[PDB]
Amino acid sequence: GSSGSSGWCLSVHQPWASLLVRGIKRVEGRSWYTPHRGRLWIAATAKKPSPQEVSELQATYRLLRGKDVEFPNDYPSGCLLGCVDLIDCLSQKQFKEQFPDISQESDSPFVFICKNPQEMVVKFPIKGNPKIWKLDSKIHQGAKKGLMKQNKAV
Repeated sequence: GSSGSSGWCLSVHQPWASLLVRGIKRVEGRSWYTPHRGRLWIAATAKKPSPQEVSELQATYRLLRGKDVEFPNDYPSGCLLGCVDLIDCLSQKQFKEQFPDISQESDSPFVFICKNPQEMVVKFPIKGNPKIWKLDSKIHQGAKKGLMKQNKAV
């Protein structure tokens, strides 16, 4: 019937986190389901991406989307990167069923399909969480502003 059209933010574990707002990860892995459909800000958790996951994922995705993929210069932590439009959230079953091309991209039971990945120009000192949490009134705006400019790639 109705839902809070507020700017929510879902933290992610790098590098994936960045890969999302970058345009490589069009899906999110979570052990829970979120009927939230619309805009969802992606933030990089406090965890740091290992040199094994980045190097591996870099080559892994390169063959999943194309060696001509993109990749960030670094991977920050505890800051808002960008945002992704959550189209739908399928499960290990539906996800692959409909999106069998990215059935491996995620392992979680409930995959959150996102699109229009954009990385904000300015990051804010925020804390991530394994679940969905309403952004800070002050952050909401700033985040909407950081979308004034993008990298040279896009």
